[PDB]
Amino acid sequence: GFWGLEVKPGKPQAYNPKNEQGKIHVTQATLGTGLSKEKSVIQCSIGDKAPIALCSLLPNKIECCPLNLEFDDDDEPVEFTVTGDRSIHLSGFLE
Amino acid sequence: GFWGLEVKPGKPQAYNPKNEQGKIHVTQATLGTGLSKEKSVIQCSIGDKAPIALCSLLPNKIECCPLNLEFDDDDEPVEFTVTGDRSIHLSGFLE
Amino acid sequence: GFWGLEVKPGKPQAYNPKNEQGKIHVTQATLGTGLSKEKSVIQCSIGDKAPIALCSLLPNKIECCPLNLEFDDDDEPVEFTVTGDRSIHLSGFLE
Amino acid sequence: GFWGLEVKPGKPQAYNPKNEQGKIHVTQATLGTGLSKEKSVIQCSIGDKAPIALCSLLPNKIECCPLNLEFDDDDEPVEFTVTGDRSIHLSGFLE
Amino acid sequence: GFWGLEVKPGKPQAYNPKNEQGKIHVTQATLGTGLSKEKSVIQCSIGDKAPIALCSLLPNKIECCPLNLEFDDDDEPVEFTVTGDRSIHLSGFLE
Repeated sequence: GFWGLEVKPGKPQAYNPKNEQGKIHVTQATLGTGLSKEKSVIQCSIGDKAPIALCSLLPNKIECCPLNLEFDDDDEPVEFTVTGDRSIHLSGFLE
Repeated sequence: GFWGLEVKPGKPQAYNPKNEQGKIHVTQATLGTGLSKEKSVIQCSIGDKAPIALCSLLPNKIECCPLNLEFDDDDEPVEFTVTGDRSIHLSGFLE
Repeated sequence: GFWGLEVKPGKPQAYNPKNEQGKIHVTQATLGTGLSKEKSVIQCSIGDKAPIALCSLLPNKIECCPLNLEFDDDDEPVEFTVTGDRSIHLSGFLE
Repeated sequence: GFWGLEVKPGKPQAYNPKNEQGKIHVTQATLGTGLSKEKSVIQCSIGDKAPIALCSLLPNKIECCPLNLEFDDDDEPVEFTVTGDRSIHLSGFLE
Repeated sequence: GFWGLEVKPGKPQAYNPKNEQGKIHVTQATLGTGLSKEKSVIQCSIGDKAPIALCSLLPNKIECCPLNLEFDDDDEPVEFTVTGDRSIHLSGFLE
């Protein structure tokens, strides 16, 4: 089952893994539409832990990058932060 | 079993996962023949949900990119949209 | 068990998956030795179907690229076509 | 379950796999914030063995790279060394 | 269990998979330290078969590349050849 999520830039965006039925496999991060040349980073913060940079995407150089991440119900607060002004599309599959 | 699909640009193209016997693993997106330098994106729309950018391919820079996507019979309407004028070949395997 | 195959350019080259004992996992395509700068593409044609571009390799920029392809005995005619004049080494493992 | 670790540069940093409940899958190395252009390498030393370079990251060119590494309780001393002055965020999942 | 091997350049280097307890997963090839700009290739020769190029690494452009290779006890003679003067670190995990 295909899975997708657009994580908007600016204000950091929360995400709830329990919304989906099964485990989320984040296998790709794709840069959204935009005009800024600045490097874009998506950071994942679990609970009160410090954010961990999932990947770095370079506009016009590397606009997509493979990922291998698994999100389940165990980490109750999942909070995605995106640097820059371009959205980052996370794609993958369920279970 | 090898699987392949050429998703044409321009008018967005529907796809029916039930045509194949088993689950489709989309493990690669390869840029088709063409002369345009513009960045090419393939977007996947499931049902009425907003399209999610699967990957971004740069002509003459990144003409192929690994993917890890699984398509099955559960998502009845699967609709592939390709930006640009170059076709995008999706390759992988069944089951 | 390691698996490898050099697919020569020019005249398109047939391949028989039944030669090996188990399923072939094509996990990498590496550009062979050569002097041409042109982009090299390996296309896979199964039966009478149209060729599907497996990957695109750029000399001096991207001379290798990860793949995730599975070839078994079910597809009787497997026919590899390579664009350019550089051979493409397919590497992986069996079963 | 998401896993993350920031490996600081400079003095080499020890890591204890037994802290986590399950096996650690290091599936990505992402360059941390910084201004240096020099290439950054994270080296893994197990026991008394010589360090093995896990990956090389180029600032402003390749700031993230996929990995497939599994760390468990069997290797008691695990010692991460990072070259350069930029931290390297290791991300993945447990078990 | 982490696995690592430094394959030296120059004279081609033999390797014995039976030294390790379990199957070797070669999931990454990282360029070693060096000053040469020439492209570096690691070739795998099994038995009397012709060498198959595992991957091609470009200094200062692509110093690491993901791999998916499995080496076991079945291929008795495994012989790694590295082009160039830079060593290539193979990293992965056992079993």
